[PDB]
Amino acid sequence: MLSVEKFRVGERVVWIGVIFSGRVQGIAFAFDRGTLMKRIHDLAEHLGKRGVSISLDVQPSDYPEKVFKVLIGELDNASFLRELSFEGVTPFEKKVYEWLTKNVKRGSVITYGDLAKALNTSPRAVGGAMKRNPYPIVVPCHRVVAHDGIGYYSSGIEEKKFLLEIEGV
Repeated sequence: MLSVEKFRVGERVVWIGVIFSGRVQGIAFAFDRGTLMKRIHDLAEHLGKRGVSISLDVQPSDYPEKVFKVLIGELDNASFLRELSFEGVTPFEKKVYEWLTKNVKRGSVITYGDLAKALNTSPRAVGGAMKRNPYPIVVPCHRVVAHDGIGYYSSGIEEKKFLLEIEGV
């Protein structure tokens, strides 16, 4: 199932889409509904290639609002972990996502290199996992930056900057 909702943050508008079936399967966000739908489709295609069964029929749910509460800091990232299904996520990816969520706090950042060192892995493996994160916002991959710049983000540089700004970075 899919739930889509628009939220206002001052003069900006943020659209949040949540794919779910029992527990959360995927999350996407954007500043306009058309972009949101393209990201939802890209995410469904990726999860479907990993064997996850997805239905995009639109249904009401409180998931979008819960995700918005994490975004604005009303709910901490780690408290949302129990809502995630981890369907289509490899054991390695899950390990990275959980460490990041429990240890990289709101208001702070970490470089790809430092995250890799903390998990005994390579910066390229961590980069691959961040690109594939099906749970943006809640699994805070926007807090992972380059040592000399903002770094990449699968959902847009402006989106990454917006999230960092909101968190006080």
